[PDB]
Amino acid sequence: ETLNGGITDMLTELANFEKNVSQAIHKYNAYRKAASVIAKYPHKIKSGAEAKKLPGVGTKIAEKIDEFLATGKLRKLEKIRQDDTSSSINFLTRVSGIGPSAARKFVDEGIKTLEDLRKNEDKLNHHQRIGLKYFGDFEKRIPREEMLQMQDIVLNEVKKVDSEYIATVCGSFRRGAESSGDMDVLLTHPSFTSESTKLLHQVVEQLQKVHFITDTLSKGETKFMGVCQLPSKNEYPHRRIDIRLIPKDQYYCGVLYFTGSDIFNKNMRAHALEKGFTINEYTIRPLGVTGVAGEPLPVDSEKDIFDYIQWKYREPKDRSEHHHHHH
DNA sequence: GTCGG
DNA sequence: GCTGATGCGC
DNA sequence: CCGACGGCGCATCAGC
Ligand SMILES: Nc1nc(=O)n([C@@H]2CS[C@H](COP(=O)(O)OP(=O)(O)OP(=O)(O)O)O2)cc1F
Ligand SMILES: [Mn+2]
Ligand SMILES: [Mn+2]
Ligand SMILES: [Mn+2]
Ligand SMILES: [Mn+2]
Ligand SMILES: [Mn+2]
Ligand SMILES: [Mn+2]
Ligand code: NA
Ligand code: NA
Ligand code: NA
Ligand code: NA
Repeated sequence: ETLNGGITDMLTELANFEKNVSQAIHKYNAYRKAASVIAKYPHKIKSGAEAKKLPGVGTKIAEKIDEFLATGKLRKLEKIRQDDTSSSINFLTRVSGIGPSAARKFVDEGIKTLEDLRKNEDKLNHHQRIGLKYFGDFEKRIPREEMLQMQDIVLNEVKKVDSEYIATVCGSFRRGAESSGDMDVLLTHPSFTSESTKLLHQVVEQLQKVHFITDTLSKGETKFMGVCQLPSKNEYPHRRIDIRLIPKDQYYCGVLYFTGSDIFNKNMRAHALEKGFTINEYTIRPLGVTGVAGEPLPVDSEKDIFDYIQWKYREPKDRSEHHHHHH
């Protein structure tokens, strides 16, 4: 199935360990980068040397690849898997609301299992209460077929609140994925621009009023994080939904951001820094001589952003990650 | 952990 | 109130 | 203790 899959899984496992157990956020990103680059490499890897040529594979990862190529495993990962404290910390971070820091506190207080975690609800904040409540459903992927029915509801209900709203389903759906992990809804309204001043609320209560949104993780004036569910013919899993209100006049920088992937975005924002610019979901600005962002540059399309940084435009579908296959 | 300066 | 970290997530 | 690594919304606490 997956060309070099053994290696990329290995590197993914290490990344997760550095993040969740070591709290080494930059080592985590080194391994992710490594995993991404190898996955998109179109040849089989014969050695750590070969791999090392790829940007973001260095000495220590080559070594590991050698070890893995030679033995079909990695001793560093055997020791880690066996370490039950590492394994429970890792596990707890898969609940939404719990990161490396809380997962560690919980495990050092004898909370190690799903069963233990439910026993100690009173220890959890609201966000964690809800991620635990839907832990199972949130592990499932969303078929594009079901994404369409959700778009239909979201779009219809936005129009019914105020037809001047425009709602756009971004994330992995806009990239054409046949399944998505969540639903990312990007929202504009002409009253909200970068120079103006309860636009997101209305939409959320409307979506709750017709019982599509079922819970709330967090909510502010511009970003809503919650749970949703299709009505049953006769039940559908609950699902994560992200609703983002961005300023009407910065739609392109915002839709670029909200389309992802995550890895595409940090690579893009990294390539810009070396060219001399800084990008966020609102603007692309030139970095001053002192690394200080200057005034925003004009953007009339997604391609204008790529253009400023001397990148070839890439349609949404080519902003996903890929892997390659062996026979 | 990698890169680069 | 304000600012500024830290934790968490996308 | 070579240093930067993407960038920021929401929740919370700390120090003023
Ligand atoms: N680290 C991240 N940086 C980003 O810019 N993003 C952006 C913000 S919103 C857009 C989509 O994020 P999601 O986490 O919903 O990821 P996705 O839709 O690509 O993937 P999925 O199908 O939701 O698993 O990507 C996400 C990150 F995780
Ligand atoms: Mn495949
Ligand atoms: Mn294989
Ligand atoms: Mn490739
Ligand atoms: Mn205890
Ligand atoms: Mn998504
Ligand atoms: Mn999302
Ligand atoms: Na390299
Ligand atoms: Na988590
Ligand atoms: Na308790
Ligand atoms: Na459920």
